[PDB]
Amino acid sequence: SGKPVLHYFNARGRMECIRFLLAAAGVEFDEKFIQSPEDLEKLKKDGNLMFDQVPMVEIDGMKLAQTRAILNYIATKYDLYGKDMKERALIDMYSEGILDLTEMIMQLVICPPDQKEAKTALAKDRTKNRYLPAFEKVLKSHGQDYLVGNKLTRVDIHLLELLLYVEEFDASLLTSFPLLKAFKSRISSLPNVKKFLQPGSQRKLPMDAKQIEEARKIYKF
Amino acid sequence: SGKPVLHYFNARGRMECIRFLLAAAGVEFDEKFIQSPEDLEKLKKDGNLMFDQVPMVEIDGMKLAQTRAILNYIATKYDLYGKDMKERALIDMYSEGILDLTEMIMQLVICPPDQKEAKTALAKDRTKNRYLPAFEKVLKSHGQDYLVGNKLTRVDIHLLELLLYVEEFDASLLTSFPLLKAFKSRISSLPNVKKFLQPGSQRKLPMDAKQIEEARKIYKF
Ligand SMILES: N[C@@H](CCC(=O)N[C@@H](CS(=O)(=O)O)C(=O)NCC(=O)O)C(=O)O
Ligand SMILES: N[C@@H](CCC(=O)N[C@@H](CS(=O)(=O)O)C(=O)NCC(=O)O)C(=O)O
Repeated sequence: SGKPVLHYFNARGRMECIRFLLAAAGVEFDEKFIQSPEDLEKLKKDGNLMFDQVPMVEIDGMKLAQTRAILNYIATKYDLYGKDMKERALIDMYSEGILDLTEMIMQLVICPPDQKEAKTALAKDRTKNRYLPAFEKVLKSHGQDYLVGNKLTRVDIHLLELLLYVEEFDASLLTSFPLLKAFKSRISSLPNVKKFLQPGSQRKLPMDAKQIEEARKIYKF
Repeated sequence: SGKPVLHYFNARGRMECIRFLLAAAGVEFDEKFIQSPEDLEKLKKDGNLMFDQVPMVEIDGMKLAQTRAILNYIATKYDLYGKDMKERALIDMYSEGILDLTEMIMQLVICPPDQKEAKTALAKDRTKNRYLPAFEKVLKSHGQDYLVGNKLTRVDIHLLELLLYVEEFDASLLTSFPLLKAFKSRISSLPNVKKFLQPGSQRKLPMDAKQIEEARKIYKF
């Protein structure tokens, strides 16, 4: 088989979505966590990071970097990418929106303190007035269990991850989205997913004051 | 046939890559430029923007938003997406790097003036020490005319666009990349491309002081 190797920080960051997808597909993976700048420098010095950056995943003889490129490969490989062109268009559109909101939430735990209140307010507004209504719309338009093609695809996993982050952010934001709540529960019950959600998995925890200061300098000046 | 409708600002922004790809595929398109905030508000109020944002392209009965989702659909549809999974992995990896550098360059014409010198310096360093060497590497590894699969794909177009932007930024940065220069000339000579590069096409010009202040407020508060 050959167990994929994921190179990234001991953190969610951009690698988390990939971890989720792989776990969802029931594919066991090995991780090589960069603990120090020296490690990152070693990685780069090894010439396997196309743009001297991570995520980077070794799979099928390739040293694939670029989050989306990685997700994209895994999705097709395990058949979590729908059944055709139009389905993929929807999948892509939904996924991109998910990523955007994700980053938006991340920014919150990074923005210059004196400006937090406002940013939080915007992220919440956007969350409940722009994003959630959209996914709820999709779910409502067809009444089916999956977002696209009435079959499990990567976006279902992507949507789940985001909802979990929204729940950590502020759980009251999800209470006016019944279909999304039901969806969340459904996807969370999928064996592979349930397992990933269980403790002792490679699922990373949210960034903390100590494991945050390091990554700033470690970035590699 | 049905000519695709592209909704965006009378500017490059995120829509430019899509314009390039379509032109490259020889697909004529119609554009609906948002000139004022009222126009943007009308667009949103019309309920055809999934996340109340543009790019948004009407094609094949879909109101497809999200740059990458759009590019992705067009690439597969016109066969500018390679021949398989591994090819697509390379295509994706390369494309993402191209986008990153692109944004980096954009930021330059947006960053708070007092900080420009430094940012410019970083972008130049990255351009010549991280990005160009990478593409030059690819070209060097196989000696072929195209980046991937020895056949025209979306990345070739993507690479061209970026090189043109690099040339506008600082043309001396490309002189130490012979294969890239030869590549640039080659892709620019492709009929559809040559046409797009010719005046009177839908190719947008670089943002200017007047057509920049508007887009800030127009963003839609
Ligand atoms: N577009 C890339 C972005 C990767 C990226 O930004 N990598 C950063 C770290 S992080 O932002 O993801 O945390 C990096 O390795 N930078 C190191 C360097 O530039 O020296 C992707 O999505 O894969
Ligand atoms: N991830 C989206 C980003 C789209 C986006 O940011 N759209 C902005 C304008 S721009 O940044 O591309 O210029 C927008 O329409 N914002 C309007 C609003 O949010 O009200 C994509 O790539 O399609």
